[PDB]
Amino acid sequence: KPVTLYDVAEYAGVSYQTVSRVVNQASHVSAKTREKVEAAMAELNYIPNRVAQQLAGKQLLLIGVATSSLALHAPSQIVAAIKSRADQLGASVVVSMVERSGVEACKAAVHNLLAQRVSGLIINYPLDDQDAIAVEAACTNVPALFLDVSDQTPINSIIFSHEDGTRLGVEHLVALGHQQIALLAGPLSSVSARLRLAGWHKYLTRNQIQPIAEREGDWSAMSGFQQTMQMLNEGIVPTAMLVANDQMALGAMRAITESGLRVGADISVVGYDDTEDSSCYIPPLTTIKQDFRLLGQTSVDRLLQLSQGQAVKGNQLLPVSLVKRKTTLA
Amino acid sequence: KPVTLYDVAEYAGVSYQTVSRVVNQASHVSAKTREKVEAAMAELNYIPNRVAQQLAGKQLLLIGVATSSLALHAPSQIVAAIKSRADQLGASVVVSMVERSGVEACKAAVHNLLAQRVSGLIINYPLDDQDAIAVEAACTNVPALFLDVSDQTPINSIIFSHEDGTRLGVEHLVALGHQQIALLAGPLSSVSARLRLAGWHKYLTRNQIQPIAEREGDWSAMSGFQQTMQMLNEGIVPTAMLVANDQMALGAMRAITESGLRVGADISVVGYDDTEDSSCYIPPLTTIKQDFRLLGQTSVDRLLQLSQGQAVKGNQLLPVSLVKRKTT
DNA sequence: TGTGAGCGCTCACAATT
DNA sequence: AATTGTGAGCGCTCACA
Ligand SMILES: O=[N+]([O-])c1ccccc1O[C@@H]1O[C@H](CO)[C@H](O)[C@H](O)[C@H]1O
Ligand SMILES: O=[N+]([O-])c1ccccc1O[C@@H]1O[C@H](CO)[C@H](O)[C@H](O)[C@H]1O
Repeated sequence: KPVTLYDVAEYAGVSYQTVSRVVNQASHVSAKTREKVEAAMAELNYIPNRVAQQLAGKQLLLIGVATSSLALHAPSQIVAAIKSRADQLGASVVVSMVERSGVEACKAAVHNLLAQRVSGLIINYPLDDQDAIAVEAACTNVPALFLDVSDQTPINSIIFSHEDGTRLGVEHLVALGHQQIALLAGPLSSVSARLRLAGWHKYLTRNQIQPIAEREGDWSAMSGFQQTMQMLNEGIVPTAMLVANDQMALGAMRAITESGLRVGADISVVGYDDTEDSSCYIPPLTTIKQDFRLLGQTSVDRLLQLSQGQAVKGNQLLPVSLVKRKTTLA
Repeated sequence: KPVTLYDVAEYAGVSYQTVSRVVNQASHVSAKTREKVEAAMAELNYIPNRVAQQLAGKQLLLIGVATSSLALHAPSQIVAAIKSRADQLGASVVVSMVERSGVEACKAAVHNLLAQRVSGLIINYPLDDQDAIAVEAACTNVPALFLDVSDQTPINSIIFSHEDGTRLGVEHLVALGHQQIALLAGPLSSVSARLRLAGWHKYLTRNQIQPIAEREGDWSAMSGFQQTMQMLNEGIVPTAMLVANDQMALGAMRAITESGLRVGADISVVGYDDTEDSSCYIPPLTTIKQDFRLLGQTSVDRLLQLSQGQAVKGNQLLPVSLVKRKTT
C-alpha cells in the first residue's frame, strides 16, 4: 500500500485534480488552498508515482543509453557526465549496458530502452556503418545519438577528432626526430580503436614513415605490457611508440622498463586519453586529452535538441589536444 | 502514437487479452493462433510499453541504486556488476547518482528513486550511522541494502572485510621487518576510508608499532603523489607505506621514485583494491584484492532475498586477499 | 479463447463559487 | 473571472462468459 493522489484528497478535503494541480506547480490555487495541500503531502510522505505520470502523458525528458560495459574506463566517465547533465536540466536517464558481443546484443539494449518509452537514445556501443544504420532504424520515431561509430557513418554522432588526436601524436614524435616508430592499437573490434590506428597511418604516411611494428591490445594495461614484450623480444625495438590509450601505454612503459631501457630517452611513448592516473605514471605519460565530461555533456544537449527537432543533424567532432609530459623528451 | 495492444487487436483479428498471453507466455499454448499474433506484432514492430505493464501490476523486479559518482573507480565497477547480475536474473535496474555532498543529497536521490517505484534499493554512498538510519527510514515499505556504511551501523550492509585487508597488509609489511611505517588514508569523508585507517591503527598497535606519518588522500593519484611528497620534504622517510587504494599508491610510487629512492627496497608500498592497472605499475604493486564483481553480484542477490522476506537482515562481510607483488 | 474490471496519474475541460 | 470538481482514458494485466 503506497500513497495515492486520492489519499491527499481525503486527508486535505479537496479533489484529486487539485492535488495534481499543486504537485504540478500549476497556475490557479489561491495560495491559501495550497497550504492545505502542501501541508497534506507532508504528513503522508507523498512521492508521486512517475510510472503513473509517464503513462498519463506527462512530458518528462527520458534519455535512454545503450552503453559498452561500465567496467571499462571511458564508457564509465561518459555515462557519469551523461547522467550529470540530465539532472542539470531535469532529465532522467535509464541505461541498458550491452555486455555480450555484436549487433544483436546491442539491438536488444535498444529494444528494452524503447520498452520504457524513452524520448531518444544515446548509443555508446561500437557499431560498423551498416549495423549503426540498422540500429538507428530500430529507434522508431525517437532520435538516436551515436558515440562509437565513424565520422563516415551516415547518421548522427559525436566523436573526438581522432584525426586531430593522431596528427598531434605523429607530428610530435616526427618533430622530435623519431623514425623507427611502433603502433599499439586498441582491440580491432572497437570502431574508435580502428579510427586511431587509421589516423596514425594517414599522418605517418603523410610524413614518409612506416611503423616497424603494429600490434593489437584490448585496452587493458596488461595487454599493452604483453604486447610490448612480444615485440621487444622479437628484437624489433622502436625509438618511439604510439599507444591507443593511457592504460596500455602504462603496460608498454612497464615492458620498456623491465626490458632494461628507459622510457622517454630510449623509447618514447605517447598515450591516449589523459586520465587522472596518467599524471602519476613513472615517468608521467605524454598523452592526447579527451574530455569525457564534455562528450557526455554535449551528447545530452544534442539528443534533447534532436528530440525537439532542431536542425543539428549528422556528425560533429569534439576537440582533443596534446598533453606534453615526460615520456617523449631527450 | 506508437503501436498499442488495441492495434494488434483488429489487425490479427482478435482481442487485447489474446496478444497479452502471447508476449507473457503464461498458461496455455493457444493453438496455431500464436503463429498469427507472432507475425502480427513483429510486422509493426510492437514493443510492449513497460510503463503500462508496470502500472497494471506486472511482477517485474525493479532495483534502485543510489551511488557515488561513477567517475571514481570502485563505484563504477560495482554498478557494472550490479547491472550485470540483475540482468542475469531478469531484473532491470535504475541508478541514481549523488554528486552534491551530505545526507540531504542522498535523501533526495532516494526520493526520486522511489517515484520510479523500485522494489528496494542499493545505497552505495558514504553515510555516518545516524544518517544511514535516516536514509533507511525514507525508503518507505522497501528494503535498503547499504554498501558504504560501517559494520557497526545497525542496517543492512555488505562491506569488504576492512578488518582483514588492514590485517593482511600490516601483518605482512611487519613480517618483512618493517618498523618505520607511514599511512596514506582515503578522504576522511568516506566511511570505507575510515574503516581502513582504523584497521591499520588497530593492527599496527597489536604489533607494538607507532606510524611515523599519517596523511590524508582523496583517492586520486595526484593527491597520493603530493601527499607523499609533502611528507618526504618534511623529513619523514618510512621504509613502508600503507595506502588506501592502488591509485594514491601510484602517486606515492611516483613521489618515492621522483625523490631519489627505489620503490620496494628503499620504501615498500601496499595499495588497496587490486585494480586491473595495478599489475603493470612500475614495479607491479602489492595490494589487497577486493573482488568488486563479487560485491555487485551479492548485493543484487541480497536486495532480492530482502525484498521477498527471506530473512537475512543485518550485515555481511566479504573476503579479501593479498596479491603479493613486487613493491615489498 | 473473449469481457469488464482498475492500477495512479494528466489531460481535457464542465461545475462550483 | 476567479476557483475547483468531474468526466473521460493512457496502455496494459489482472481474475472469470
Ligand atoms: O570508444 N569510445 O566510444 C570512446 C569515446 C570517447 C572517448 C574514448 C573512446 O573510448 C575508449 O574506450 C575504451 C574502452 O571502451 C577505453 O576506455 C579507451 O581508453 C577509451 O579511449
Ligand atoms: O568505498 N566503497 O564502498 C568501497 C566498496 C568496495 C571496495 C572499495 C571501496 O571503494 C573505494 O572507493 C573509492 C571511491 O569510491 C576508491 O575508488 C577506492 O579505490 C575504493 O577502494
